[PDB]
Amino acid sequence: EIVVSKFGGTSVADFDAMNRSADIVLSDANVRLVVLSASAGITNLLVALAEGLEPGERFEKLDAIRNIQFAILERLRYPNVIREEIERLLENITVLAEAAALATSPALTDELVSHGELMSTLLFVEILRERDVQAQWFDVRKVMRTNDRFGRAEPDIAALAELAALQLLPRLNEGLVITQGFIGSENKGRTTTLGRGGSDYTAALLAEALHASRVDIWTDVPGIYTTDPRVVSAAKRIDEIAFAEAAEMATFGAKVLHPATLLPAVRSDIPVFVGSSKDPRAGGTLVCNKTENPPLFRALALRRNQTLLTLHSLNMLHSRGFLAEVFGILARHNISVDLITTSEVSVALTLDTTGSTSTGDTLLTQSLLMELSALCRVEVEEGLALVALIGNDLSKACGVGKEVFGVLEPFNIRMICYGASSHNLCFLVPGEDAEQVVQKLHSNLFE
Amino acid sequence: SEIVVSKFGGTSVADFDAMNRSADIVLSDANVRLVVLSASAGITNLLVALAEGLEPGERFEKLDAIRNIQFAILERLRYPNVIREEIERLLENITVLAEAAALATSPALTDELVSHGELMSTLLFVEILRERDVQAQWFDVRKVMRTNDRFGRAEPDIAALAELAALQLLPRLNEGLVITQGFIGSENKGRTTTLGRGGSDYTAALLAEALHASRVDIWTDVPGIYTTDPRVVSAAKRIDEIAFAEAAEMATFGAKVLHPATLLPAVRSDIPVFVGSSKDPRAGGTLVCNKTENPPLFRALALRRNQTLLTLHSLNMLHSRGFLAEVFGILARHNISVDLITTSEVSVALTLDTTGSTDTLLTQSLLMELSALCRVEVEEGLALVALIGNDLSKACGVGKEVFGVLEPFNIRMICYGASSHNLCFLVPGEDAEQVVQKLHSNLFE
Ligand SMILES: N[C@@H](CCCC[NH3+])C(=O)O
Ligand SMILES: N[C@@H](CCCC[NH3+])C(=O)O
Ligand SMILES: N[C@@H](CC(=O)O)C(=O)O
Repeated sequence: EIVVSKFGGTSVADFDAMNRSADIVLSDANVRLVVLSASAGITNLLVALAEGLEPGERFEKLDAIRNIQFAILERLRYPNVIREEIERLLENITVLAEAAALATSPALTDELVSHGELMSTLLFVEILRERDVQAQWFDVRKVMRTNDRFGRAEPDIAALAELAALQLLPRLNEGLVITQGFIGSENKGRTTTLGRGGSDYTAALLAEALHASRVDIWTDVPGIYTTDPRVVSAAKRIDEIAFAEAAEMATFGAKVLHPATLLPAVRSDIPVFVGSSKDPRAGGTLVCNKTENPPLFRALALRRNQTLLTLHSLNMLHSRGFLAEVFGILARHNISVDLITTSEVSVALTLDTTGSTSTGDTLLTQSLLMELSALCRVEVEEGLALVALIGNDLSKACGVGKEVFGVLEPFNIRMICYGASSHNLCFLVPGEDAEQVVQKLHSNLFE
Repeated sequence: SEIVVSKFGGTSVADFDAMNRSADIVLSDANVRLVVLSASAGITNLLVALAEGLEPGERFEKLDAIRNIQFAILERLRYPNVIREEIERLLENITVLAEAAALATSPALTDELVSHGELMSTLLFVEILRERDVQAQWFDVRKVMRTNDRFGRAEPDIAALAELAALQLLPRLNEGLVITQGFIGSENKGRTTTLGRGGSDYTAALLAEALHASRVDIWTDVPGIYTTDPRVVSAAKRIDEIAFAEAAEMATFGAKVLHPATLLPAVRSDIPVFVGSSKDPRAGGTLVCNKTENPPLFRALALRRNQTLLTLHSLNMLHSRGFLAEVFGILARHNISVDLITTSEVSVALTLDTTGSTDTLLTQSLLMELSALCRVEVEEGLALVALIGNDLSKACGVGKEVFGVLEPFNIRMICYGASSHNLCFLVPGEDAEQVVQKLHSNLFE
């Protein structure tokens, strides 16, 4: 009967926040394992340093990190002892940072970055202790065995499960355990990280390893609703959603956590509750491997202001590699493609704003357009809104009738994507229409 | 401006009888004064084979093959010796270039080699006509088809062509009928060069564009475009005029007929491209025009049966960059052309372009490389059904006027939004016919 709880950077951004999170932990007596990320902001400063910065900039980042740590220390009733550990860690970072300025590598990047999670974990244990709450510190690296793919270490499930039993379970029996997420260690001892989503990933991995009954992921959203309540107030809360559906949930990956991270939990049938740390009472949503009787339609997603790139060229006809090159170009220009539809001599795609760097004002630079125009007539359309129906049995080898199609009859559709998934059916409409479409589509499918 | 250009592909000049049948079509219209020809059927391939460099043994089996085709036509002539030595001469040249190839190869050498195919057929065709007391002269396109040095895919210099055409081609056309080669050209430095697949059709267009031709006739193996495949819905009517933009989006136009890219010079210069059948000129054809009058919401529906649907699933493509870049890379490397593509959040489904690929397209080798980063699922026997038309898409979207059309059917995949002229989807084979027949009935019949 072990529950694992995970908190992201904001939940542990500072003193006040950490208490707030403690409040939530203590709330449930079954949570005995807590996985934390680095205090908000920290990981980024650490990565900036790991790149190697000249002394000046190097310390602006360093001090930044310090300021964050002490803002939490100072509020403790006995900052003395703790301050020591942090001071020690902070100095270590300063040196490694000096090193980075001379020699860099993914491996060194990991050891550096990892300190972020070590500090917050240490501090969080003090906050709880300061509440006459028995809680100990634990180094996940004692259990999180990964390969040496520094930056994106692959967890060794078997090892993890074993080591977890040898060192983690015993401590959990003594009581509450507070540990880091996102980090791990390779066989040869070097520190490693698990890439974006790491902490969420960890909470699942540890959960899988300890046959936990459930895993709570505290985010900035009360869970998923049938639709954006800001659009249709009648929007009801979805209690249980299937993994397969959640993954296809647009506003889930974007506004919530990444589906890949929960895989260890789902594959081991351990419910993942997704709630909001800024409002625990509101309840949340359970992401399960399978749900009792899955509805034909489970929810409508809305992603507004999507840019439609249409690529036209008689030369793609019967040619090999035209797209191989176009997407190559797109990748090189730091862009993630979301939707894609094709005609005989033309292809239209939308930019994935979430997986594309916000470095600038517009994703489509004349640089990219020139590279593209070089092999097709580029036409652009912005202000389109993506509307998506997440559900079940929306597609079958024998096709699907109007049961699934008639739903989109009353609207002017500019693009349709259907067939890829039996859980998703999305299309594009002009922004102006976006809300009426959603409101009407919801009314007849859920209201 | 009453200059009409006519082009005939390899089949139309495959042998003697064929060439005469083509001539019959030429003389059919008194306005055709320029005739663009491909090499006789088979030849171009043997030439390419040779250009690769073959050991003496195989090198001559292809060599001899080429010869046998040329003489099959020579022997049927009344006064053969009037051109026997020219062929003989060209054939010898080929034999040595071929020996050379076996030692040193390059696109450049490959063009000079293959070009001989068109040189021969054109020379023979001219004798067929003269043997008919028909005044017709031979002309080397290369005196006017100026291109860059991109051997294998030379880019025509329109300006140059337009100029040179006036200086050397127009003058000859005035004297009477002119028979010239297609697919080949020459670069500034004099080297022979080719225009890539479709070349002959491409030439017919460029020459037409350069001579302000009133029309261009491309004789193929189909009597033109119909509302649907006649073998599916007999009520299928023949389409007189089709807009280029529409034609390009016709699945079966590119497949059977010819490639849209090739007609570009014609369309951009508003020169109607008549597409008919050489195996039956009576049946009439279709006019591919830049624009037409009262373009219909629906112009026709196409059917491409037995398509293979490849579905790629992987939670890791979500928010990742380059997932597709790699997938398509792999696909290219394995000589596969992707036709249709549709996406969901964590999966992508595409169909293989049977025409631009080529025992089985999906080898365990490719599936291995692909499985490496996603769950591959395969479905074959699907039929592509496409609606070709106009205004099928707009910035503000389209209502049920265009959608209601496919309500009555069980659809397995839909692609819409890329083009305002096309709307296609997939359905299982079994359904294919009924779908087409019913769709046809309420849209055309
Ligand atoms: N974003 C991925 C493709 C995702 C396709 C499915 N929506 C890429 O840029 O390669
Ligand atoms: N056949 C091209 C893409 C064309 C897509 C639209 N018909 C390729 O596989 O690179
Ligand atoms: N801290 C890691 C993992 C996580 O936040 O879940 C990251 O920045 O991606």
